[PDB]
Amino acid sequence: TWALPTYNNHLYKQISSQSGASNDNHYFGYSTPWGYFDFNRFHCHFSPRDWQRLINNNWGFRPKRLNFKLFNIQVKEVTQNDGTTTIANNLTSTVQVFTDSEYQLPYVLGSAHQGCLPPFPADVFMVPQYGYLTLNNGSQAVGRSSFYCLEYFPSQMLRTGNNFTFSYTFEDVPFHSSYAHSQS
Amino acid sequence: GADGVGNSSGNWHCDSTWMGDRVITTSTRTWALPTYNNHLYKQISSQSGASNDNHYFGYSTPWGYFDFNRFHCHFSPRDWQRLINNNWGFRPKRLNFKLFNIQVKEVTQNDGTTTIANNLTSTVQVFTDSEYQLPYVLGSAHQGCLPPFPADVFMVPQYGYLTLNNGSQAVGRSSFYCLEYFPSQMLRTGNNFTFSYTFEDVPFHSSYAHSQSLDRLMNPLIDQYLYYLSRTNTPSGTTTQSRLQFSQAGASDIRDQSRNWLPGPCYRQQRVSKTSADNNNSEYSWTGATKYHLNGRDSLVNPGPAMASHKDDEEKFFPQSGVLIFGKQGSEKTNVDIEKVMITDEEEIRTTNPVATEQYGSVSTNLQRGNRQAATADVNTQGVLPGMVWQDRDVYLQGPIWAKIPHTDGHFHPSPLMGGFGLKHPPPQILIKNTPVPANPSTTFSAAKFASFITQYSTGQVSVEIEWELQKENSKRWNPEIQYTSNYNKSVNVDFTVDTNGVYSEPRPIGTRYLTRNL
Amino acid sequence: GADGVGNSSGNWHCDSTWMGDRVITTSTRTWALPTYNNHLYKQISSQSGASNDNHYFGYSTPWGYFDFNRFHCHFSPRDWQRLINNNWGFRPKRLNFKLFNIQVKEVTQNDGTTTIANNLTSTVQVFTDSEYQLPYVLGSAHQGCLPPFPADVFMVPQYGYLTLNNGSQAVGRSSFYCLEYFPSQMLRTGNNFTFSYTFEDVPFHSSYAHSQSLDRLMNPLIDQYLYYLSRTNTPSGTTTQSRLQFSQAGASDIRDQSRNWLPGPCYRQQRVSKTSADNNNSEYSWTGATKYHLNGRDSLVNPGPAMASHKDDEEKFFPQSGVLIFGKQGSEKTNVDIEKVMITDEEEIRTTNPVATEQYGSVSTNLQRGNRQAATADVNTQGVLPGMVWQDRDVYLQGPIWAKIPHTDGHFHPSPLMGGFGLKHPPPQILIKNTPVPANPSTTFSAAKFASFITQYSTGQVSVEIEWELQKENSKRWNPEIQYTSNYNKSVNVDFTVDTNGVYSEPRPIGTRYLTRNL
Amino acid sequence: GADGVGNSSGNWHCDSTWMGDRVITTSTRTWALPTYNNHLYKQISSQSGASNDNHYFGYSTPWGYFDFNRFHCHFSPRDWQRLINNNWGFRPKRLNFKLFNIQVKEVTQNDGTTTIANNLTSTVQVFTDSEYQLPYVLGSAHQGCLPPFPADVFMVPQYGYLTLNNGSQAVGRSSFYCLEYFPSQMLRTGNNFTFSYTFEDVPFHSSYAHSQS
Repeated sequence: TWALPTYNNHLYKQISSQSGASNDNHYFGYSTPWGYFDFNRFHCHFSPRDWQRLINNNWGFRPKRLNFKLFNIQVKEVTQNDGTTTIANNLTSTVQVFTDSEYQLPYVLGSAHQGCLPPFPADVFMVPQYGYLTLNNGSQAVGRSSFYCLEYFPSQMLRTGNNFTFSYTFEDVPFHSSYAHSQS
Repeated sequence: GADGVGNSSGNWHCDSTWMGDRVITTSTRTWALPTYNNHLYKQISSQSGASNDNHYFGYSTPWGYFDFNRFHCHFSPRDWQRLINNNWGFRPKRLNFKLFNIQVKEVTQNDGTTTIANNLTSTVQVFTDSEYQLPYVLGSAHQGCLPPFPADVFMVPQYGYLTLNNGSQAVGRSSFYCLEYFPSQMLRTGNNFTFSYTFEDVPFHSSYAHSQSLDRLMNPLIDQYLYYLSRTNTPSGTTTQSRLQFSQAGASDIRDQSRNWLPGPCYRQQRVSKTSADNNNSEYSWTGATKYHLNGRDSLVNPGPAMASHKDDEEKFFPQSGVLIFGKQGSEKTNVDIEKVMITDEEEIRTTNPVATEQYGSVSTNLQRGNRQAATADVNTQGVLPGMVWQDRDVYLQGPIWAKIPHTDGHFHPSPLMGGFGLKHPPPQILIKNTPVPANPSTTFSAAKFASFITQYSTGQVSVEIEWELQKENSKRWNPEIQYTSNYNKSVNVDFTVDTNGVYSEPRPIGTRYLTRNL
Repeated sequence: GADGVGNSSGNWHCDSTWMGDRVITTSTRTWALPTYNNHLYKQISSQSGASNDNHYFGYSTPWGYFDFNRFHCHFSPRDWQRLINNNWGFRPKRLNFKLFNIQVKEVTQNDGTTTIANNLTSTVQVFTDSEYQLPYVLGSAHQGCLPPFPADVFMVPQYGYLTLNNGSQAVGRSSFYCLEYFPSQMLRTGNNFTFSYTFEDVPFHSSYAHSQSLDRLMNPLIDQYLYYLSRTNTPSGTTTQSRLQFSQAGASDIRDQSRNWLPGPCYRQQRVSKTSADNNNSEYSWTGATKYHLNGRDSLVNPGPAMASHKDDEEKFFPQSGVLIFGKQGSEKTNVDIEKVMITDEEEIRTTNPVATEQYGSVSTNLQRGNRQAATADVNTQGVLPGMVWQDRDVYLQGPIWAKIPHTDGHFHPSPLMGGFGLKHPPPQILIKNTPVPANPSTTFSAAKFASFITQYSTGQVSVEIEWELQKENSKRWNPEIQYTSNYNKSVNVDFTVDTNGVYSEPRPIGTRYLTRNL
Repeated sequence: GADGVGNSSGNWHCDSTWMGDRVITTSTRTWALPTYNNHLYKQISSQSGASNDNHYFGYSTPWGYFDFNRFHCHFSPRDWQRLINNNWGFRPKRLNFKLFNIQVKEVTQNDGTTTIANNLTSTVQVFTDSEYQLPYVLGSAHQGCLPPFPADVFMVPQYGYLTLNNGSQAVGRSSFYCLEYFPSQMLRTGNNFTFSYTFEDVPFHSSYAHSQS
């Protein structure tokens, strides 16, 4: 179960390294209002016991295909007037989702950031904010540096009572080796 | 489920129909489900210093559960009387379960007022394990039943369990179950839930009482052809000498006759009286109890084995724990007077099961000789022996219908000791919870567990229908039976009825054993 | 059999294959069979003066027999681990048996040298009773198994039996069986023998341990609706008076709650400690034993009924006979120190079976009154009562697989008391002998029994294949299980392996109970 | 196998044939197999004080093994010359293996003389793992090859292996293999053994030298 805030007040911003910094620490890039889902860690998929018919009983494993689904979407509006905050359904509001699948965007996943689906099924988590980096010189951009507007892709707009799905097939990959050697 | 917010997801069904052989009952109640434990699991255990008997370790969950396991849910006081007066036994066959008309409410407690409003898009999720993978709590006779009276509304009780401990500490073998880890079914307003279930074959419960005691099976008119040893010595001159005489047992000898059978087993109880003057002055409650000893701690046997409560013409005495006890209307939890409790009576089983407050019999302790004299001793505990018959404990009106037989390499006569029907695959536990709805997260990203949720609860109607199988009676008894009757004298309040303030109450326990059978 | 002296009658098969549900094992060993008793029967009996308990009467025969009945024959230490870690139970289904590559040798002991040579025309004869007409010796856990390690060679043990006696003398009912009086099959070099067998249906052995103790079955969060008697008296003024109060049992009362079940039966044992300082100084071995008395003589119950060995946090104590005990490598027959033996542990059954060194519980001995005070006594022996559940004893790695149920009018829960599978028609005894070859008779005729035979012995290979049925596990336990692990630290010798001199050894007993189940 | 004590279980084949594109070789040798370690397994390890480089831990077995892995077994000095002079490369494709004419002898060492005689009913058992479940010793260039010269007779070398150690001591992960625990085939006089094998695709060995640096 997830909760998605609005980030950056619905707008893009360029970000970069802060003033004086080591030449190693300079960066240049952008942050976006969009969020993203990350299931890439194992503990999302396997429970501690399910992990044990795997590692004790087997010499290797690999993924094959996966599914993804969203559902039971509901949007809430909030009123902060005075010292109290009232929250109420907005029934006609939308939430829009897409999957690039042509690998046209900078690919952030795989850098081992936070924002995973929790290891324990009863926890609730925010969706992390999306952003990226591009070629720089110091804290300044270079002519080759690229800027991507996520609004510029086809997406799917969802209200309460609309769901989203897609499925995916892993390319052939070698088994991971869960054995240890008995000979040096 | 089906259709809309405005369309209703089910009708109210509460009825009973009597077909002759197989009979059907139905009921519907209204429930309300809170959020428990702020949407999170917690381990619980015994509190600090406690007796070695009282230590425990376990978990409590946000999930609730439904319990229909008591009879009074299913049967009304009158429907209970086309059963117990008219029949020699009954058993369950199959049941249905349904939920419908679900609606979820959110509450705002600001200031001194609390506003409550519909949350139309919120969900409630339900599942039934049915593979018996969870710890099975039902059958321990807890509170939280569907009410006996159809117009009452009840909360759903919270779910939790216990596991192996050492003192207040866990052991490596101890298990932890996350209920989120099962497939369930998420329901909104205008969605309904159903499943159906079939009882495994089980013997009829015996609603008869015996018309013959096991000690008298035989014709008084005719003597036996067997001999028993009657006189051990005879007078010779001034003083007796040893001479063995034998006799055949007649109607004057009925004490001495040969028999093919023996009474059931006993595990003995302490006796107390309802008259306060006969009872000793001291605290013998825990010290004078009958107990069993398992893994270094002691537990009372509260029902214990099935045994008659009292002998003939003593109605004043009952076993210390040996009987079931029900509270009257509005009785409190602790330290309450005898006038508040209702004590059940186990009597009609006098004819087979021995009395709980006395020994099974006497047995010879030594070998006699010329200069030694025969010696015997009382046997206060007897296990089962070949050629031993008995009866089980009565179900009454309100009490356990069934229990789950533990999964083990061996067991003997699984009928459970509170009463009712032992089942290897009983009706599965139904579990229900409110789906958490988070509230207003911060603008910047943070990885932390949410402590803040919308405060909400849900309610709806539940329904249960069970099919029962009946066993009729062919009796050649000439004279009339004993029937369950309401007293016809005038009174301020009618039994099994609301009072002037509208609280339904049950005056007395009602068992199933009236009609008589020959042994 | 088939073919020639030069052709081989069978291949070596030792393997294990794992199919999922059903699983199959195979092994092959090499044996040598001496001639016993100089080709003749002899009666044997107890020797002169002996205790009345030690008298026996019977016969010894020239015949040998094969025993595969121990697990370690069939399963290797690693194959044992795709079983006990991964499964909730297993049982046998069907087996095969084969003999082949038989060769007979004659020996000449003249002077100080012994020459050995083939005798090609000699025979060896084999049969399997399969009608259960002989006394059934197997299942008494004798020596003479197929070795645990496939490269070892073993003798075949001699066959014999016992019969009713009075003292050291026979009784008219005593029976004498001549094994020559059965049809058998005579085999020479290049002849083979086979038969196959099918196990009768038997319950799976339980390789799970329980995650719930029988004393805790229920929800800690919710109170019961039943009442128990809590306080027996109340202070009135300066001194107490008799007043009966009642209570409902909660999580603080867990000692006092009502239950549907009781623990298994016990027959009590004496307790000793592995630390030599705690034990009394005297000889209590035979005097302090638990025994049964049959026909005027006394026998120890060595395994006894199945009961837990110790309570929580006492690992130092074990029942006197109540456990199985295995010797380490090369241990001797008599008067050997504790460091040489391996003592098994029965613990995981704490949750149902009571501890073997303590009483079952307490029971009320008397009727109270005003001037009498309640009295109780310990019950050290309990038979089976209705509503009683328990577990059986574990098989471990090396020990009895099966036993033959005696043929009798009645029996209760036939699972045998050492462990394993009770069978009414177990695998039949295989019997084998060397055919006598006479030597050089006199020229003139004489009627006398031959005292002179060629001295010879035989050898070959035997094979066994059993099919097993497995029961997989569906567990929703979130956290990890307990598994059987070898220690990863460095050591001089690897467990379950040859040493530098080539003697295979087994470090410790290994039971089947690791994976956990809910009660 | 087949037939009798008097019948022979196989002919002597040692030859080489040259077909052009592919080519085929054959050889036959005579062997003798002792009993090793008195029919029993033993663990072996490094001896007392030794350099940290020289420590080892392992096992020795009664079993023997055949090694044809050297070229000179297969090719004669002249057959080696229609290969290296005439060709730019060669690779193996498939092979056969056979045992036959097995006979077992028992010996009596009493006094100062030793008599040797046939034991006709004794067996010898053989297997090929082919699932690669055992430690694979071959390829370490040990002794015990089939001789280069066809008229020589050779013993079969003893089999053994090594496993993880710490110093001269074993580690919990160290493995122990019992060769009795495999299916094998028991052979007497007048029984024979065969199997055939197919090489996976492999590049030709380069027998050329370059004419340009």
